[PDB]
Amino acid sequence: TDRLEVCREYQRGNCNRGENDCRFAHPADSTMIDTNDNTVTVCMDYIKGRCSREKCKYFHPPAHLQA
RNA sequence: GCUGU
RNA sequence: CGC
RNA sequence: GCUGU
Ligand SMILES: [Zn+2]
Ligand SMILES: [Zn+2]
Repeated sequence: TDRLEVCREYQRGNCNRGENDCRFAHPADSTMIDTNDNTVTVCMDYIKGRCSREKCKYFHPPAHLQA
């Protein structure tokens, strides 16, 4: 559960659904995208409510993208 | 740099 | 979010 | 049971 696929329409500035209603990740630009399968690394601490980093390297998925 | 019960 |  | 460019 540590990888999520990025929204292509978000990446080309084009998501009419918006982050809340989109089934794909809308990550921050500082988060590294694996260009081979267009995914981002999920913050596993965040899934458990235990990420306290001021600037985390990984994606914090909204609840609708999880479990 | 986290993922393991 | 062209398979 | 359809929603996705
Ligand atoms: Zn989107
Ligand atoms: Zn985090």
